Amino acid sequence: MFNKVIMVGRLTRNVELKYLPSGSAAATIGLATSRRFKKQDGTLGEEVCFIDARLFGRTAEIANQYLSKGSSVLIEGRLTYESWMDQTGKKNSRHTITADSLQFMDKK
Amino acid sequence: MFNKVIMVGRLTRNVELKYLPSGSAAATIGLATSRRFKKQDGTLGEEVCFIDARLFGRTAEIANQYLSKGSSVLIEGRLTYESWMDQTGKKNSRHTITADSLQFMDKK
Amino acid sequence: MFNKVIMVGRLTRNVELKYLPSGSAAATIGLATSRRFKKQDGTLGEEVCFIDARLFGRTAEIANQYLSKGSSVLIEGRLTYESWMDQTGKKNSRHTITADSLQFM
Amino acid sequence: MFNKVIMVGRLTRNVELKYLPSGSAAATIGLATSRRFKKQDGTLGEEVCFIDARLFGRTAEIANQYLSKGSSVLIEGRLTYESWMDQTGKKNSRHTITADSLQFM
DNA sequence: TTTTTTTTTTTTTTTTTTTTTTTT
DNA sequence: TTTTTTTTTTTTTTTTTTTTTTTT
Repeated sequence: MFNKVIMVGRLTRNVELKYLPSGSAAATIGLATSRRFKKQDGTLGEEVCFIDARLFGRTAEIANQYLSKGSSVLIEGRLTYESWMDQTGKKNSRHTITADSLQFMDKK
Repeated sequence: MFNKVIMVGRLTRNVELKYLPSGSAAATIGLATSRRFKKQDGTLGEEVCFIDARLFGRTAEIANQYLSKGSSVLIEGRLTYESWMDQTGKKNSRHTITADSLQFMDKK
Repeated sequence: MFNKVIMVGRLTRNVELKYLPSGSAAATIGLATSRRFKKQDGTLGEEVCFIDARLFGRTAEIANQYLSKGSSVLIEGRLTYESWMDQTGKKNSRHTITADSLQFM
Repeated sequence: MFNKVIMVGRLTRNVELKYLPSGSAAATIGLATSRRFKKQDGTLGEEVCFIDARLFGRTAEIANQYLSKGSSVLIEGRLTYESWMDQTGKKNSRHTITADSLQFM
């Protein structure tokens, strides 16, 4: 089933690069994407979407090398549903974006 | 900032159509989108993304009239970050998709 | 069948706007969007896709009041295959983008 | 500049595959994707966009082994503007889609 | 297949063409 | 601008064309 996400945002923190026990690079970036919209009066408003994106392999390292907090970037990937047991034994779930590619937007 | 979601999925429940105190129609649908992928062995796996989509106005009613539990549909919209205080006074947040359009996929 | 196009490009000429009998606007814009690829035997390349986009209603109006040659815009829409005949009966064809929306940066 | 195309279409002819000097595959497919619009003065209309897509590497191979005239597929890629000259020097142009990926239903 | 927590302009219709070195 | 909780096939390169009535 087709699952596609395309978002332009800026990092809310520096990218955190790690290696998984397996050897694969992994990274998670925090994105903030804002939208403007007119209120039924004439007021202009804003919604800010905060969301984490998962990176793996070469993509994770590319992100760690070229992006930093505040960086602007276009991310392309899929929507992800994470479901797991925390160390307390409590069921927990999460929605993240698993990114396939990044389009750097810092150069102006 | 560009914020786009395009997902094909099936409803996990019947669409729940309501009117907001303002008069606007609103509806929320539960989607399930599954992905298949090969495991580093040769096993084929699956991830299932469960996610809610918000509909408003004519879109909400269109959904309520033509879609039901198990229905296949293509949704196009944006990623949304919901943040609010529950009736207990506790901070709560959520990621949903706010849908702009629906492409029906039940007719075969 | 799903048909989506999302592209960022600069206008290659000014907006051309007319009005239909119904009264709704209809404009056409010329776009240019480039891609860099330092992928080749050795060095860096550049490809530019030139293409026209059809605009309708209030979108065509917004394009007409705010865009001009050189402007950068993001458009969403679908791919369109246009065909017709010459005054000499020679049938012609063409691909364009029919935009649903516009976002200017 | 961002350049995205996502389209579902049926193949209008069989897959045409060759191999480049490097050894990687390169195929071309003809697509047709239709849109319904019961929007007009009164009744229902239908438009079909015909367009060719360029495939490379293993994607071209998968297209060659599993697709044929009539097959339905979802392709992702970008819009491409191709140009060249006649043997008589007449310069030609063309729009195609260069696919990054393929998904067959 | 992979872990586990606030960044910094608007929203069916007709027509028939030549141009504004950050990774991948 | 808007509420508040498990559905049912694979993943820089060259070439130069005519076809497989669910809403919007």
